[PDB]
Amino acid sequence: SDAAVIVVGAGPAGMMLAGELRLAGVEVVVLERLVERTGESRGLGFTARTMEVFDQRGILPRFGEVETSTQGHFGGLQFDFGVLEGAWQAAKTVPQSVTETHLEQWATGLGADIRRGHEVLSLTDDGAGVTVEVRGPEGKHTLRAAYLVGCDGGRSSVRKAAGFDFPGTAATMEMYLADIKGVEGITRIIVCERGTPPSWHEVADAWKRLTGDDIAHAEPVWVSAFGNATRQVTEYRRGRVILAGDSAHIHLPAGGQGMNTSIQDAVNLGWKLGAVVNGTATEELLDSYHSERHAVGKRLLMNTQAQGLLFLSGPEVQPLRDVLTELIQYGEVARHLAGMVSGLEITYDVGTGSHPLLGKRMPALELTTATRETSSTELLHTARGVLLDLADNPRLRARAAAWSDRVDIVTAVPGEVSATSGLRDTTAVLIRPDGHVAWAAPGSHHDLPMALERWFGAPLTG
Amino acid sequence: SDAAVIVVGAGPAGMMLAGELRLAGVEVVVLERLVERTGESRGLGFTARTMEVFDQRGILPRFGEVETSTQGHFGGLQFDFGVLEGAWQAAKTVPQSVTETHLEQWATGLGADIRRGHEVLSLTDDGAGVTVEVRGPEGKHTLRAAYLVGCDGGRSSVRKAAGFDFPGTAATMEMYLADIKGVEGITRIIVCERGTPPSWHEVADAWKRLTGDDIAHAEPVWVSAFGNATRQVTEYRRGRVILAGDSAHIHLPAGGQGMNTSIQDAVNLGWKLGAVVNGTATEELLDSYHSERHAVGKRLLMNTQAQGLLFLSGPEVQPLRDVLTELIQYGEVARHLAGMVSGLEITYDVGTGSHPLLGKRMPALELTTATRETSSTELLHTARGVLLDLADNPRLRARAAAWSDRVDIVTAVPGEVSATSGLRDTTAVLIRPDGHVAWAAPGSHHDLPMALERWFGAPLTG
Ligand SMILES: Cc1cc2nc3c(=O)[nH]c(=O)nc-3n(C[C@H](O)[C@H](O)[C@H](O)COP(=O)(O)OP(=O)(O)OC[C@H]3O[C@@H](n4cnc5c(N)ncnc54)[C@H](O)[C@@H]3O)c2cc1C
Ligand SMILES: Cc1cc2nc3c(=O)[nH]c(=O)nc-3n(C[C@H](O)[C@H](O)[C@H](O)COP(=O)(O)OP(=O)(O)OC[C@H]3O[C@@H](n4cnc5c(N)ncnc54)[C@H](O)[C@@H]3O)c2cc1C
Ligand SMILES: [Cl-]
Ligand SMILES: [Cl-]
Ligand SMILES: [Cl-]
Ligand SMILES: [Cl-]
Repeated sequence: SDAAVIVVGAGPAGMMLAGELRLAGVEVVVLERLVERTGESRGLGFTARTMEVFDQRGILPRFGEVETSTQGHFGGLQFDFGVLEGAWQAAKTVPQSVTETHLEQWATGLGADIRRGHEVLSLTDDGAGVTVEVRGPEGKHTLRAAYLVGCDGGRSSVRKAAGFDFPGTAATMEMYLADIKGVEGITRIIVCERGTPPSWHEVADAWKRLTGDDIAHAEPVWVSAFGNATRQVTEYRRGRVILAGDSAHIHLPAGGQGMNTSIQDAVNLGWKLGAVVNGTATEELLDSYHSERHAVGKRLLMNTQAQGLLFLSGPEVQPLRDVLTELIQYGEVARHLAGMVSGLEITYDVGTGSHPLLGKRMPALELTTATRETSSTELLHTARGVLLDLADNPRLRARAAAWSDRVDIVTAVPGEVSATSGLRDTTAVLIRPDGHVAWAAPGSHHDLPMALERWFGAPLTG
Repeated sequence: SDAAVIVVGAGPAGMMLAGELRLAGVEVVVLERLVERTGESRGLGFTARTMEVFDQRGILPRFGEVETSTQGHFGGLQFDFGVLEGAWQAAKTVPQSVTETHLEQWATGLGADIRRGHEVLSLTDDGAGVTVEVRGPEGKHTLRAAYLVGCDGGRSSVRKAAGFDFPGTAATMEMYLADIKGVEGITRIIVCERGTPPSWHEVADAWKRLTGDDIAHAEPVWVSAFGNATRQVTEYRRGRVILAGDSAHIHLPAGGQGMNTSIQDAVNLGWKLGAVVNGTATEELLDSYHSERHAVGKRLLMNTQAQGLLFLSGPEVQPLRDVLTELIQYGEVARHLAGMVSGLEITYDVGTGSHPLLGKRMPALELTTATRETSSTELLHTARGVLLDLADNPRLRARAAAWSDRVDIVTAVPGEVSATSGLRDTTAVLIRPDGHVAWAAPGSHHDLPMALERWFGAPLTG
């Protein structure tokens, strides 16, 4: 009947979060209404940043060999992401349900208590905790935790119940998709017909009219409908209730962004909520999940709507495609768009300074220490802070030592770095558990103890 | 009853063309149905390239002091054109009718025979000439010329009569504009209301609903309606019949492009048609007006429709504005868009080579010769070819001399040039009468006699 945190939903947000919470030592119970995984695999593949956030927790061997691609697009306009370092890491084909499967197995292995066939019906936040009414296999009962995170999808029960505001615009049309056998081991169709208002046969009629080709004879594996409703909560947290994934942001599924943003909500949240449970941090840390991820979510609605207009509008939008195509020929444009599609652009407010990596993801950096060959990616496996002492400076090691219960201080000779990476001439980096750079030397206005304090809390009492 | 060329229309296309034809020594008769200039001034200002094509004919003193601005925009998104060299030359406020007035006076001074209150009713092209039925002050009569150029506006009588194909898309909505006194020497309004189907009072109703402010009490100077019909002729010439201006391309009036493109159609055409009349060139030269200017016209429909979508669509297009705004922060994007709005981007196919100016406009270049201080702009005043011998190379002077009846060969020490201008390390430039670079050394694949031949025709018989 207890846990430190209750997570509602075992989609990719919920499973990632459960795992992250376990890495922070948190007792976590996940509540999922479905008895089994649906096996749909509506999304295909994942972004280079998602691949990186899997990698930094050692999750990748679970997938085996993964096909990658630099061939991306923005609203249908094709171009090469190769122009942006690290964009090569995008997984091309993995179905959503395989990804979910691995994250479930990962999080379960770490000790997450996942209760399937348990539906959350209602909830009460009373300042000291959250209590949920749940229907399980045994019928109605209650559970209680310090915190409750709604990872329960587009039509979130938690969002509805805790009184979150969810402004934005209602659905305007309807698309269709189908898993089908016959003509071209089943191939997918993408049915986006002109002017469909908000049986599988109608899905055929929508294909014969759009392309001229007849397919009313195909075996229907999966058939589904979806909108272009675009909404985001004004608050990611109301007291002891938190949201991550679709529960916080819905949009047209354009340019492969939803699962990726939701998994990455969970990666921002886990370590922060864990610090809070463990008592090493205050709710100030917790607020940075709202500000950081509301900002990201806002950008996701922009991204997907902008692509949707380019994809779904008639020939009237062609002059815009044409202009944008011309712009895409410029390196800076290509990279900007690749930055946005990949998620590699993501930059949190961590204070000012000239260091080009502040607030951005720490890119993969090879490291030789005194006792081992390792990498920044490797050192992130346990979801602790990582301070890289790149120029054998022992003063640095002593300034940070009061946070060494929470931050690994690593002295290493760094590998070769690219001009564009941001790592040239860098003598030190403080990396947050989610991989984001809190501070670097030289070129941070804020000092190292401020950064350590801001993300990890009070120093140890000597 | 005769002339070498008959021009139909004394809008800015017709007046510029008349002038250009006079500079080539051509007997030109302009036929204009209106008795006086309407005085509307629907367009305000003109582009930096228009300013340059006026400048290169010494037309500018007619305007006196002209206010210029680097503050431009693309579909409402404001930014600084200063990033592109020469974009500063955009005239900010001059009304269309002042500009027309000066071009009329300029062309009349050069000997253009302009017949006002003469309307073209019909025409016949019979392989050796064109004959028009015209109603004048004396009633119906006929005129004949070697060529006929329709510069007769959006609803072109010439285009209709000579059987030009005019594909594209019909008008979709309707806007309004008004010259008005009262609140804020009369100020203009811009009325673009949501969902108006294809009296001045309705123009007031369209202002009170759009802004919330009431103005049903204002004195109506000028009041007009216009569409977003977007069409372009597939042929700029059918035999001995030619089109320039709106007669060839109609579009939404977005981002100040129409008059500018039409004046510039006339600048491309005049010298070519003149060479043809004078017998120094063949109809091959004349075809390059079609190819060069159809291409430009096609780009104009793209430009204006793309801006219109950004201007006139609801909030649904805001994510696109936002993305585009972000892109505009990049120099290359800013310049590209400035290139397109200013017209400075315009580049004709003149053959290949590495020289960065091939086919582009020759930028203003100061020149010291043996007998005078001058400029490339100055040398273009008489609409002849100009070959700049920038490194005292007498072999060059002799290779071109067989075209010196048609091409001024000028030996000069060039002034300081910018890195981005395209003139660094350039030893020679062949400039066409419209200001476009046909050939330059080093870095042209084609040789100088080929270029001379292609634009000026047969060499002189020694
Ligand atoms: C056609 C289509 C294509 C897509 N393609 C892509 C793509 O290419 N790339 C991409 O990144 N994203 C894509 N998405 C979005 C993606 O599918 C993600 O699942 C979604 O964006 C985020 O998942 P989530 O974990 O937050 O929520 P969900 O995946 O919706 O999971 C929420 C879970 O909560 C459970 N639940 C709900 N209510 C309760 C309750 N009261 N009690 C207990 N449990 C509950 C549900 O059963 C569900 O399993 C696509 C979506 C669609 C429709
Ligand atoms: C509201 C508005 C704002 C605009 N703003 C701008 C702007 O900011 N910048 C810009 O560059 N452009 C702008 N334009 C376009 C611009 O007004 C130009 O005049 C047009 O783009 C090109 O002019 P033209 O000489 O080809 O034809 P026109 O100006 O239409 O002149 C054609 C002439 O032919 C005459 N004619 C027609 N039929 C016959 C016949 N049978 N016989 C004899 N004569 C005939 C007509 O009387 C007319 O004078 C705007 C247009 C509108 C409506
Ligand atoms: Cl998506
Ligand atoms: Cl090792
Ligand atoms: Cl225009
Ligand atoms: Cl002089």
